[PDB]
Amino acid sequence: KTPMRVAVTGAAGQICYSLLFRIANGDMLGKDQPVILQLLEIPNEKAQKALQGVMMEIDDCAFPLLAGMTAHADPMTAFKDADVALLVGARPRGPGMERKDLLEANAQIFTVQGKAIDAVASRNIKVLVVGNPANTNAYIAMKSAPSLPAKNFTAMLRLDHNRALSQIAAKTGKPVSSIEKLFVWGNHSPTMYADYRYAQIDGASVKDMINDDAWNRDTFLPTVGKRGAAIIDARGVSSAASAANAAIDHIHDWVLGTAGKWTTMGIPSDGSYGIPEGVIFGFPVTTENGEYKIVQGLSIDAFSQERINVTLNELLEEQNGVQHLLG
Amino acid sequence: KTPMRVAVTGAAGQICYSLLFRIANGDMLGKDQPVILQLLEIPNEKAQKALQGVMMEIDDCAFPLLAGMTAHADPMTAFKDADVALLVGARPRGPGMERKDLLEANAQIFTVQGKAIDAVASRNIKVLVVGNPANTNAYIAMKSAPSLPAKNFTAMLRLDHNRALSQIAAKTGKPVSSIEKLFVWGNHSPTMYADYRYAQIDGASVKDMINDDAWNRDTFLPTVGKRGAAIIDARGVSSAASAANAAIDHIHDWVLGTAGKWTTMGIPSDGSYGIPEGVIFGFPVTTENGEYKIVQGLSIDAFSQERINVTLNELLEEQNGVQHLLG
Repeated sequence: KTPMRVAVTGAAGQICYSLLFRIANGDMLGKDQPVILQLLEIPNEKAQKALQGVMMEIDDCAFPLLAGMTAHADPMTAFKDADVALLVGARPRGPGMERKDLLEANAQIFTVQGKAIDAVASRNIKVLVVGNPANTNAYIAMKSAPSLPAKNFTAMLRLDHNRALSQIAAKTGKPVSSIEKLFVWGNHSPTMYADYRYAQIDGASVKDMINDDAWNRDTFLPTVGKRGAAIIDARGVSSAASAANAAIDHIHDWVLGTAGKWTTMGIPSDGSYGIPEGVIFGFPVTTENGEYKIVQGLSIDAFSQERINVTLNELLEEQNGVQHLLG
Repeated sequence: KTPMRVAVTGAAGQICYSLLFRIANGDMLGKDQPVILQLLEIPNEKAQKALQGVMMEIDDCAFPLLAGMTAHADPMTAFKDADVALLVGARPRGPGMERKDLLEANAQIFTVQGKAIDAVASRNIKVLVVGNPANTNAYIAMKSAPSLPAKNFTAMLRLDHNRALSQIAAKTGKPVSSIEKLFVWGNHSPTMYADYRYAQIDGASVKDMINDDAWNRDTFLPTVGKRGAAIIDARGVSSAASAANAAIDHIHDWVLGTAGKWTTMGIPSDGSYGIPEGVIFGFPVTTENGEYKIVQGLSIDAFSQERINVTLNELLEEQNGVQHLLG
């Protein structure tokens, strides 16, 4: 079938080094789906040279699905006719930088890329923001592309979801693939709320299987919440490969469908569960025919409401902080 | 079906960081083949801690095929009942080191691992050496495991093969997947000899398509031969992801079969083409039912013989240099 154009930012960086080869291998859109990679990196000579090196390696893998690949230094050319965009590049938190500095630096990046997508990308492009802060960066991009459907701007909560999935499998001693109805609410940050209240393994309640709410509060939540730091502590560097895997999972499920299984996606709120409309938030969803649908009717107990409030508050503080660049 | 135990060395290193996730994803042995990873790193605290971090990331990917995973600091436990072994870890060429120093350091590593495989691995384990010098390291391991079939010790020439494949596709403007009968002779080094004399695209001679022997000699050969250096020059670091891809290709084709297609494998010479028996050398082969078979009857012209002689000479110099550690 006809190749899909996939645009990827921060292409010479770490996450992309684990990401690009798997996309070219057919992991993201299917084994029968040819892809054209439109790679973007900052204009700097060193970065462009490094991108040239990554491209050489991809060619050296002899991937049959790779129908084309081009390098860019301008988002306007990189996003041209793109069917899917993975916004990985972002400004990391450097020395001396306060929260307001990080928010502004990223807002300047995402308003530009959002405008570029609005101008040249496919009219129904699917966008996934991976670069931190993911939810807020996705919101900025979305707000910056008024001619495009807001529902098409998503943020990656799939890494938090997969990490929660692995802690549950470990605790219950059950295969990670047998867990159903687990999902995460909120921000892709330590304030995320992995909700195991509806999760089931072979039809049995996970919550009842564990039968220990203290584990949930003092062990499960904090471990998943601080997992990225644990990896940096052990490896010395960030969790590139698992973040890349989660991005592939996100697009794969969005495009190919979950067949009834629930998953987590950071999406623009339509007001469900009392989340203000427009806020990019992690919600439990099912997907089909390239569209997602929020799972309705879940009960929100006192504990859940307080957790949801904390993560929503963090997202609102971030939004307030970039509002001025969205004039 | 029953899970296969895959042992991998230098597991906290770069090549492995691109390799492990793809093995766990089912890329190497099939999508219906569960795997158990037995990972080895040197005993040092920093290395073992980093290995713990990589393992955390793999868990965080929630791979359904991963039936188990253990970390080791001793080859004797790492190779236990291993069905396949990927010897990635090796001693890199550091400052002050002469060729004899590099050869000895690696010989000390591979005699130990070869003995360990001989003692505890599956009686029919398949071994692939990726760590440099690959051909010689494979030879040392093979010589160190007398109770195991010598034909089961192989070296990775698949990266040189894939790189040659990409240069031909680029030159002819034809899809990399349409090229048949291309292969590489010799050492996994710049003395390798990519042979395009039998290569065909849709039934047409590649050699005749290009119709320029000077390109072959002064452009094709040197480019493929120095490709790794070109990548280091561009990226600042080695070609980890494409080397990992070639390793997967090597095992995948060996185990699942090439269905008549020719590929390159560094194997112990049985004397074919006048290559001394026992020398691990790149030969064109076809594979089926987990076994390889050297393609016979190829013509070796004057140019080919001189190239074969150069690469064979390099391999013999290396062998002479480690012979004393094989007492």
